[PDB]
Amino acid sequence: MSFLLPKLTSKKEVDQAIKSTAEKVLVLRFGRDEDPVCLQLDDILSKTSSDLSKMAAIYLVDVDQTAVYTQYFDISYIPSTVFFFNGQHMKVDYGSPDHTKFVGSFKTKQDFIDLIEVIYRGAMRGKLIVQSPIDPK
Repeated sequence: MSFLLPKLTSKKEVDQAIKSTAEKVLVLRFGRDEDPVCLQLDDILSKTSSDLSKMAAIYLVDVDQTAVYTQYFDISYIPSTVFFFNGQHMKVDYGSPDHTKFVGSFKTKQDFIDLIEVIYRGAMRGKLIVQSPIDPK
């Protein structure tokens, strides 16, 4: 049963999601619904959101419609996904120098599910930085 990922449309809405959301990892996908690679990611985000309801809330954000945040996260490539937890911007080690955001899509649906667990636990255990259990794509 497909699920329609919510959408934040303005700076304000994104602020609210960051404050509102609690105890779960806020997943903010900055991109464009139309974009191909974004389409690939959203599918993965769609087919896993349900199974992740317990520890993650996912939203899609248009990079054109919310430039301040796009700028604030220093986003240049799309899709770019940022993770938050109870208001805290979470850092993930993946591999590259930018621990601030995951750039691109995931090889599989399991990757993302895995990454989310690492974040959830690390975050639940009071950490602010965690290591990626996977690889990009």
